[PDB]
Amino acid sequence: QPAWQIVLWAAAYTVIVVTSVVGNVVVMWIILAHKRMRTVTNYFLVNAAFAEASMAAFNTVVNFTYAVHNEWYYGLFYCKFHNFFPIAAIFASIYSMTAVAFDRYMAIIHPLQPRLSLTATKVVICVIWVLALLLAFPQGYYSTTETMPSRVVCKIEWPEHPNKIYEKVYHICVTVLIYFLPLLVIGYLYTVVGITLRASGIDCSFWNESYLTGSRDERKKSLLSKFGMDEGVTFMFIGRFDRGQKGVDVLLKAIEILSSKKEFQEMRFIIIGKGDPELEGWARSLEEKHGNVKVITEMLSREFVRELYGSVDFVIIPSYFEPFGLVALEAMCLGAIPIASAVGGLRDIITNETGILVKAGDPGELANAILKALELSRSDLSKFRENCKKRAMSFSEQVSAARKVVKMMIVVVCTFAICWLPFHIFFLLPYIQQVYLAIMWLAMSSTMYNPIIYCCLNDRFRLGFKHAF
Ligand SMILES: COc1ccccc1CN[C@H]1CCCN[C@H]1c1ccccc1
Repeated sequence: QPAWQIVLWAAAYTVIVVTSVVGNVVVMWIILAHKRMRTVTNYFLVNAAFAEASMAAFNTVVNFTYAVHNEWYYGLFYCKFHNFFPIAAIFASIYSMTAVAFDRYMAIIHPLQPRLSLTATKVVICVIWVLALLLAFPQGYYSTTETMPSRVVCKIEWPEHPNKIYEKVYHICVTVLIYFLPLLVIGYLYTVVGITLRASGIDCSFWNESYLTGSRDERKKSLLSKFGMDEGVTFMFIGRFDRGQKGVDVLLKAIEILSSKKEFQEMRFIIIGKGDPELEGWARSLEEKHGNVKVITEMLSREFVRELYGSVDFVIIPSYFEPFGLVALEAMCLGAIPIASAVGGLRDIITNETGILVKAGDPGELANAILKALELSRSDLSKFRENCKKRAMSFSEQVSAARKVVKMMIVVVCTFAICWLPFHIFFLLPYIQQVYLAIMWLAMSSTMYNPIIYCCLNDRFRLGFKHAF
């Protein structure tokens, strides 16, 4: 009632309206007016910016004036729209955000499967609006004006079941539809995406040949000399010794296959890891049987492992199961040429020009690939390693870009959950008007935040905001 409190709240609500409409209109201009930005995700973001700007301009003002002044001035039609639009707007924006999380989950988890096209995005947006308006419809249908003694009032006359069941059913249905369900769906999608991205995911500032000394030839000769071997084509395995997973058993079977051939004299093997005692005794058994095989079961520093990746000719990764194949990125960044099973992330990282791929679990195919690598070592291998280094670096810039965007969207959804929790708890409480003023300001402030999040956490949006201003 104090006029300053009223001027305070008038200034705050006007700040919400101007920041939300300016920022969201700027976002729609940024995505639509610039050709490169017309992606599927950005179309859904335009829908959310359209809904948030619309609800700000058409509802924040009247919610403030009618809340403080306790008098309806805008007629029956706008009483219905005032109680109707905000549900549909929240539905359109939050389910546009669900479309964004779903699109990233598709692009990351099943890249080969087709995402829907731009015009298909427009159809999905129209379906989003249909479901939004039809969910919001019952409330706008039951709003009405009561002309009365001192004032006109805008009230929702829910059907007169004495237990107030129909009203409570509608409110729980809306809250589930536009808060809990979308937050759970988006939470599963971005949790899957975030775990697989963080685990993907190599420190390129460390796994880098620049910290190695000398030519690769000098390093290979010094390394083999330290193991008691003389120069040869050098293969390395590093990983846990186990059965049915990291494939050291397939490599040992392949080593026994090569051991009877004359080409085996020209090969060197360095098997590194710890695990099954039988695989350890088998690898050690191969180590005493052949002078070109060396086994290291003790733990090594990562600086020494980087020394190995930069000295050996090839790294063998015969995994049965390899979700991420980070060891291949470590070898390729250091110029070792991978010979790996076509499983999991290894199939995604390695290409025809950047490694040698084989069927998982087939030792003869692996030995044949090792013989092919020996024949390839005859010719210069520098461009092959260059293609491997370029591939490992470019794959990491990808994963970094995806982690940056997905972190931004997580901030968007988090802002949504924070802004809407007090509101939904307030209206579902019945089943303190200063508290209503605060909760209403916080709930309707969410419309101004998305343009700020895009400007701060996304370089493309930052360039577009500096272009407009
Ligand atoms: C900003 O305003 C809104 C924002 C989101 C949803 C709904 C509204 C308006 N609806 C409120 C207002 C009074 C009538 N019902 C209420 C209600 C409360 C909770 C679920 C569903 C409805």
